[PDB]
Amino acid sequence: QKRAIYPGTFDPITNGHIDIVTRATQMFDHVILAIAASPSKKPMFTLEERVALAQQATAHLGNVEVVGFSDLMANFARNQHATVLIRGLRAVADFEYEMQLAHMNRHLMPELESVFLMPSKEWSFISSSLVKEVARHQGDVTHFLPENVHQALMAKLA
Amino acid sequence: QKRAIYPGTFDPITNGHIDIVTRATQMFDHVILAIAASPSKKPMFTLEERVALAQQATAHLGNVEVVGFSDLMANFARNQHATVLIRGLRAVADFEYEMQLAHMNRHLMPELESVFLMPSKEWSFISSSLVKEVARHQGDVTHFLPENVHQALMAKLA
Amino acid sequence: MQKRAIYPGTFDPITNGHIDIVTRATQMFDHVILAIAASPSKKPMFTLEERVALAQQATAHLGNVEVVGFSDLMANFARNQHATVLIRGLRAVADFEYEMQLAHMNRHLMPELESVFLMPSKEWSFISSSLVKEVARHQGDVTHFLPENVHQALMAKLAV
Amino acid sequence: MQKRAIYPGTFDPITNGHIDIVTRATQMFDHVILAIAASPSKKPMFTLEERVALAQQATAHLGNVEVVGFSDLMANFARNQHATVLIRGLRAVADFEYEMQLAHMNRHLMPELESVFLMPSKEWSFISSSLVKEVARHQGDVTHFLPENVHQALMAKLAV
Amino acid sequence: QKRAIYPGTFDPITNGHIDIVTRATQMFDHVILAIAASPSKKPMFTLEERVALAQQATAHLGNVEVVGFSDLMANFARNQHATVLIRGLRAVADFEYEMQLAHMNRHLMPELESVFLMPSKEWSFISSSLVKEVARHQGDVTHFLPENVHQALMAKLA
Amino acid sequence: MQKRAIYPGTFDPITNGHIDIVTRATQMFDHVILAIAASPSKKPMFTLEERVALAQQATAHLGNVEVVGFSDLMANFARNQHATVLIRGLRAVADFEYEMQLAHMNRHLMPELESVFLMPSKEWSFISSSLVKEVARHQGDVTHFLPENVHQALMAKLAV
Ligand SMILES: COC(=O)N1CCC(Cc2cccc([C@@H](CC#N)Nc3nc4ccc(C)nc4[nH]3)c2)CC1
Ligand SMILES: COC(=O)N1CCC(Cc2cccc([C@@H](CC#N)Nc3nc4ccc(C)nc4[nH]3)c2)CC1
Ligand SMILES: COC(=O)N1CCC(Cc2cccc([C@@H](CC#N)Nc3nc4ccc(C)nc4[nH]3)c2)CC1
Ligand SMILES: COC(=O)N1CCC(Cc2cccc([C@@H](CC#N)Nc3nc4ccc(C)nc4[nH]3)c2)CC1
Ligand SMILES: COC(=O)N1CCC(Cc2cccc([C@@H](CC#N)Nc3nc4ccc(C)nc4[nH]3)c2)CC1
Ligand SMILES: COC(=O)N1CCC(Cc2cccc([C@@H](CC#N)Nc3nc4ccc(C)nc4[nH]3)c2)CC1
Repeated sequence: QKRAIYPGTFDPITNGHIDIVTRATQMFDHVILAIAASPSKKPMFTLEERVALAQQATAHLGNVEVVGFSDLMANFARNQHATVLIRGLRAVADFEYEMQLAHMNRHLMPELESVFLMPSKEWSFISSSLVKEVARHQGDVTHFLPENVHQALMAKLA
Repeated sequence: QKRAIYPGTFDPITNGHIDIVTRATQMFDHVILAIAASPSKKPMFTLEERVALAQQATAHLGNVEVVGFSDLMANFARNQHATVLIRGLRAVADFEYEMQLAHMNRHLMPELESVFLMPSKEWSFISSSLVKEVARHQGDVTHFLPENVHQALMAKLA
Repeated sequence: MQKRAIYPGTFDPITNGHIDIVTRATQMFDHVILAIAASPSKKPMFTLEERVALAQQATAHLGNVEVVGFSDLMANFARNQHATVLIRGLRAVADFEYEMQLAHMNRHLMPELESVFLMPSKEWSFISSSLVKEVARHQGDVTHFLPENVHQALMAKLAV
Repeated sequence: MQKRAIYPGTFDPITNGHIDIVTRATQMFDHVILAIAASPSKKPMFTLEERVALAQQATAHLGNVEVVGFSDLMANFARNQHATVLIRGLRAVADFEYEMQLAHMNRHLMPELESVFLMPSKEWSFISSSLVKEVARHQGDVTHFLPENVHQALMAKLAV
Repeated sequence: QKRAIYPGTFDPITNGHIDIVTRATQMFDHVILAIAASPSKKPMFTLEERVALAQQATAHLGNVEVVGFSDLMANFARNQHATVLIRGLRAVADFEYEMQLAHMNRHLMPELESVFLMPSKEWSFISSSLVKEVARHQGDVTHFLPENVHQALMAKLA
Repeated sequence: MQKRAIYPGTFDPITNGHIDIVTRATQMFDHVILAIAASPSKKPMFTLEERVALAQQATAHLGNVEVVGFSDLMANFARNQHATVLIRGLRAVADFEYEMQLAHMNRHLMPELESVFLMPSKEWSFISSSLVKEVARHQGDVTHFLPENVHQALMAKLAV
C-alpha cells in the first residue's frame, strides 16, 4: 500500500485543491488530505469547519482520508506511514518556497519524497486567498469552489 | 470615447504612478485613476487624503479623473463604463500576481481588458512601500514623489 | 483618438494564441497592423508569402487588421506606419524578462511608440509556434492550437 | 496499483543528477522506464548506442529500471509502453517555466499520463549534461558529477 | 583599509549568515555585521540578544565587529566609513527586492557598492524564518544554527 | 589585502554596461583583469585582436585594469593569474539563475575563487552585446550604449 499526504491550510478547500487530490488518488492507493490548524495565519474557518468542508467535497473519492494536524509536517507524515508528500505548482514564489520546504523535510525525514503535480489550466491562477478577497467584495466565486464550500463561505461573510 | 481605469492603493501616489498614468493618457481619451480604500492593508494615508494628493499631482493632465472606491474592481470598472484596466509592470512576483488578477477579472467581466505598461527606467525600482520605509528612517525621498506628496509624507511622519 | 497599433512577430505559423492577442488588440485600437518579419535569423518553416497568406485568411473576419511583411528594424517600420502603440502578448515569466529588455530598447529607438502588453486566454498560455512545430514534426496532434487553414498547410509541409 | 513510470531525456551523458532522480522514482513506482531520445535536434556528443550502454551500467544496481531508446513523440512512446506517470526533475526556476509548458502540452496529447516533478539532491541542483560537457571540453574536473563508467567514456571521447 | 558592512535583522543569526560573513572576511580587511532593531518585523529576539548571539557566533573571526543600528542603512554605512555592502543571494523574490534596495542606496550614497555573495549549497535553502517555523513545531534545527544560537532558540520557545 | 579580481567574458564588443561593471570593480579591488575569451562557441562579430584593442582603449583611463585574452577554462586562467575574486554583473532574473549555476561549478573547480556579483547602473540594465549587435545590424541607433571607439568599429564592420 503506497501512502501519500497532501498537506496545506485549505482555508477554504478550492476546486484547484480538488483537482490536485483527484490526480493524487489516480497515482497512489491511499491519500491523506491533511489540514494544518495554522493559527499564525489567522484562518477564516476553524480547523473543525475546514475538515468538515473537505470531507464533504472529497466524499466521492473512495481513497481520500481528511485529517487535521498541528504537528511538524515531517513528523505527521512519518506517523501516517506516508512516504510521498504531494504539492501543487502555481507561481515562481511558491516553487522557490516549495524547494526550501522540500530540502528542510529531506533533513527531517530523508525517505519522505516531495512530489509536485500541475493543476488543470482551469485552476492554475486561483488560490484560497484570491477567492476570499473576491468574495469579501461580493464577487461571484461559484465557479471556483465545491458547492458546500461556496455556501459556507457566503454564510461566513454574511 | 475609449475609457481606461488605473487602479491601486496609491499610499501615497509616487512618480512611478505619475509616469504610468501619463502614458495611459497618451493612449486613451479618458483615464480614471481609482484609489481603493484598502482598510486591510492599514494605509498610512486616509482615502480622502490619497484622493486629494493624487488630484493635485495629476491636475496638469486634462483627461485624468481621480476617484475613490471600496467595490469589487471588475464591478467598479463596469460602472465607470471602462473596457481597459491599466497596470504597471515591476517585479516577477507582481507579474505573476497580475496574471492571477487578470484571469479572475476575465471571469467577472470578460470584456474588461488588462493592459500592462512599463514605467521609465528612472522609476522601475520604486514602490510606495519602499519610499515610506526610507522616509520612516529619515532618508531623502524628494526625487521619488510629486512636491505636494513629499510635503504630506514629511508632515504625516513628523 | 484614432490609434494605430502594431503587433510584430515571425508568425511561423500563426497560432490560436496569436489570433487571441490580435482579436483583443482590435477590440481596443482603431487599426491593428499584424507585422510579419521577412527574414528571421533562423530559416522559417513557412516562407514569408505562406506566412502572410495564412495570417490574412485567419484574420479576414477582423475588419480592422492589416497583415504586412517587413524587413527593417521593427521600430523603423512602426515609425513609418505611424503606429503609436506596440502590442506584445505575455504568456509567462520568460516572456516578461525578454519583453522588458526589448521595450526599453524600443523606447530609446522610438520614444513615441508605447509598448502595451496583453494576456492571452489560459487556453493558449503554454503554446508557441516553436512548440507546436516540434510536436507536429514528431507526430503529435496540434489541431486544437491552430486555425483550420494553418492546420491544413502544416500537414502539407510535414508530408513532404 | 502496479504503476509504470517513464523518465525521458537525451542523457548525453547520464550524470549523477539523472541517477539521483531515477533512484527516487524507483523508490515510489513499481517499474521505471529510463527513455533515451534516439535523434535529438543537436547532434549528441555520445551516440544512442553509447548513451544506452552508459545508462544501463550506471542503473544496473536498480532492479526495477529498464533503459530503452525511442524516436517517437515522447507521449506516443509513453502511451505504447502503458506508462501513466511521467517523471521530470526540477532544479531551478528556468526548469519550472519550461516543464510547465511541456506538461500542459503532454496533458493535451495524453490526458491519462500524469506529470510528476521530483527534486534532486542539493549536490546536483546546478548541473546539466551541457554544463558538464562544456567544463570537461575546456579542461575542468567533472569527476564528482558523473558515474565512474561515464567519467571513463567522457575522458576517452575528449582525448580524440 | 577596505571596510564592508553585512546588514540584516539576524533573528536569529544562522549558519547561512556565518557562511556569508566568513566569505566577506576573506575579501575585505574589516567587516561590520550590522543588526537592525527592526521593531516593525516584531522580532523573536531583542536587539541586545541578537547582538550577543552574533558576537559569540563570530568570535573566531578576528576581523568581524557586531553592531546594532536603528538608522537608515545608507547613513549607517557612511558613518561606519564603509564603501561595500554585502548581501547573500537566495531566491528570485529576494534578488528582485535586493535590486530595488541597491538602486535606492545608490541614490542615497552613490559610492556605496552593493556586493552579492552566494552561500554554500549546504545553506542555500535556509532562512531565519524557516528555522524558527520548524523549531516552533519542535523539529530538530541543530544542523542550521551555531551552538549558542540553538540553545538560545530552544530556551526562548521553552 | 592586495586583492586581484578577474572580470571574464566574450566582450563582443565591450559595451557601456561592461565599462560600468569594470569601473565599479576598480573602485573596490587593487587590480582587475578584464579577461576576454579567445574562442567562444559561436564565431564572434569581432576577432580576439579587435575585442582586446577595443577594450584596452575603452578602459585606458582606469589605471588598475589589465586587458588579457585567454583560451583555457575560466577557473584555470583565474588560478594561474592568482585571482581570488571573480566579478560578474547581474542585470535581471535570467542573469541570476545562470550565474548561480556557474558560481557553484566554479566553487567546485577553484574553491579559493570567490564569486562577487555587482549591479550595473539602471541605464545599462536591459542591454547585452547580443541585443546591441542585433539592433545595429537592423539599422537601429546604438550610439548611447557604446564607448566612442566601439561605435566607430561597429559602424565599419556593418558597412562591409
Ligand atoms: C512540503 O510541504 C511542507 O513541508 N509544508 C509545510 C507545512 C504546510 C502546512 C502548515 C501550515 C501552517 C502550519 C503548519 C504546522 C502545523 C500546524 N498548525 N507545521 C509545520 N509548519 C512547518 C513549516 C516548515 C516545515 C518544513 N515544516 C512545518 N510543519 C503546517 C504545508 C507545506
Ligand atoms: C487587475 O487589477 C486588479 O484586479 N486589482 C485588484 C484590486 C486592486 C486595488 C484594491 C486594493 C485593495 C482592495 C480593493 C477592493 C476595494 C477596496 N477597498 N476591491 C477588490 N479587491 C480585489 C481583489 C481581487 C480582485 C480580482 N478584485 C478585487 N477588487 C482593491 C488593484 C489590482
Ligand atoms: C517588441 O518586440 C520587438 O521589438 N521584437 C523584435 C522584432 C521581432 C520580429 C522580427 C524577427 C526577426 C527579424 C526582425 C527584423 C526584420 C526582419 N526580417 N527586425 C528587427 N529585429 C530586431 C531585434 C531587436 C529589436 C529591438 N528590433 C528588431 N527589429 C524582426 C518581434 C519582437
Ligand atoms: C516532459 O518532457 C517532455 O515532454 N520532453 C520532450 C522530449 C524530451 C526528449 C527528446 C529529445 C529530443 C527529441 C525527442 C523526440 C524523440 C527523438 N529522437 N520526441 C519528442 N520531442 C518532443 C518535443 C516536445 C514534446 C512535448 N514532445 C516531444 N517528443 C525527445 C524530454 C522532455
Ligand atoms: C542593501 O541592503 C539594504 O539596503 N537593506 C535595507 C535594510 C535592511 C536591514 C533593516 C531591517 C529593518 C529595518 C531597518 C532600518 C533600521 C532599523 N531598525 N533601516 C532601514 N530600512 C530601510 C529600508 C530600505 C532602505 C533602502 N534603507 C533602509 N534602512 C533596516 C538590510 C537590507
Ligand atoms: C562566472 O562566469 C563563468 O564561469 N563564465 C564562463 C566563461 C565565460 C567566458 C568564455 C566564453 C567562451 C569560452 C570560454 C572558454 C575559454 C575560451 N575561449 N573557457 C570557459 N568556458 C566555460 C564554460 C563554463 C565554465 C564554468 N567555465 C568555462 N571556461 C570562456 C564567462 C562566464
